[PDB]
Amino acid sequence: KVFGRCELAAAMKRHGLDNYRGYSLGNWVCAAKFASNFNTQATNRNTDGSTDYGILQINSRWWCNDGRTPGSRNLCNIPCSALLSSDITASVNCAKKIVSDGNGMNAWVAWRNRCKGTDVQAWIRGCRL
Ligand SMILES: [Cl-]
Ligand SMILES: [Cl-]
Ligand code: NA
Repeated sequence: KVFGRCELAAAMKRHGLDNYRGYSLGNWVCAAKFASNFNTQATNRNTDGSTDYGILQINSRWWCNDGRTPGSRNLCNIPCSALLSSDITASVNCAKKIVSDGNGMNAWVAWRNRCKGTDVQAWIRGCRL
C-alpha cells in the first residue's frame, strides 16, 4: 500500500508513535517519507547482504528474519515479510523496540540525514489528527 501523508500520520498516531520516547509524530512521518516514499512494499538490499523492509526500512541483520542474512539476530521475532503488509502494526511494534535501543531515531539513516534538525511538524501540517 502507498500511504497518503495524513493517512499515515493518523495510523501512526493510533498505534502510539506520537511522542514515543520523545519523538513527535512529524519525525516518524518524515522518516517513512524518505525511507520508503510511504510504500509498505519497499525493499532495498545492502552491501553487507542484509535487506531493509517496509515503510520504515527495518534491517534483516538485527530485527527480522528473511532466511538469507547469515548470523542475523530476529530481535523483533518476525519474518521480514510481515513488515511489508498494508497493516503497519508489525512495523510500528518493531520500530518501538529499535528506537528504545540506545541511539534513538539515529538508527534510521534517512531520518538522521533528512529529518533531524529540520522543521518536522511540517509533515503533519493540514492533517486532521
Ligand atoms: Cl511533529
Ligand atoms: Cl540519507
Ligand atoms: Na535477521
